[PDB]
Amino acid sequence: WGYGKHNGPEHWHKDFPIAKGERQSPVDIDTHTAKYDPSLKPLSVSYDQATSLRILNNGHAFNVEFDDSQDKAVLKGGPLDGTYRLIQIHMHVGSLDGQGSEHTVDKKKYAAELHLVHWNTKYGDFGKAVQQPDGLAVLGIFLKVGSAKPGLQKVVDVLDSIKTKGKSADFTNFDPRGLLPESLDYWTYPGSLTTPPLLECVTWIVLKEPISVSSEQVLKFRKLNFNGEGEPEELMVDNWRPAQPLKNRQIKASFK
Ligand SMILES: [Hg+2]
Ligand SMILES: [Zn+2]
Repeated sequence: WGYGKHNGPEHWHKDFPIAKGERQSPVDIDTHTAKYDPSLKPLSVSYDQATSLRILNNGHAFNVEFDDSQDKAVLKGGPLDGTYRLIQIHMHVGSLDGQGSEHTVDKKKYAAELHLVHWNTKYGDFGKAVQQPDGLAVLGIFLKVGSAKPGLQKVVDVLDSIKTKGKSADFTNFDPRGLLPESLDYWTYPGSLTTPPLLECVTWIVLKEPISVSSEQVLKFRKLNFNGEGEPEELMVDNWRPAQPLKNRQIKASFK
């Protein structure tokens, strides 16, 4: 699978029929029909002793991997029951400023969407968690052009190292706290992974406030390649799956 004409989102269902399931992601978040839930506990993001490991271009995105062997960088509270361990961070980006995000707000698309993937500790590990309807919790954060984001610059500075599919680099000492906006107000609903296998295991927590990135950072994030080294260059842009039917799901908001 990929994002091109012959292996993109429209072809996914053939190998992963769950693509046409009852709780696929992303979805459009209609801000008016979203149900404020005053009973949600505040979301707790404890990235305090996160332990980043490596960054890799797997041909679909850059992916910062973390040590999830014990409770280091976790997500709790909010709609979450239990504790969720951060395992990875990757980005969906567009070719133009008005596209790139997977989730949309009242049909509006952002220039990019960062996904911070967490798994439920009551399951043992990531592989086990993805066999559970509540095994993952993914934190989605929109990116809009504005001032440079220091936390993203860390990534920006290593992009040439991992330009093509299969290249990886050491990425220890990266503090994922620098990728978060001031406000933790969010929308939440039960969904899926947005890339094959598209498993329906996730509690999505999409932050209302996007983080800003400079025009220079955005351009650099669009310089990665989908292709492997030595093959014809295919810039890694528009690596996003479109909004999926919401079916009978309800999106809740943590704010009024
Ligand atoms: Hg699942
Ligand atoms: Zn993603």
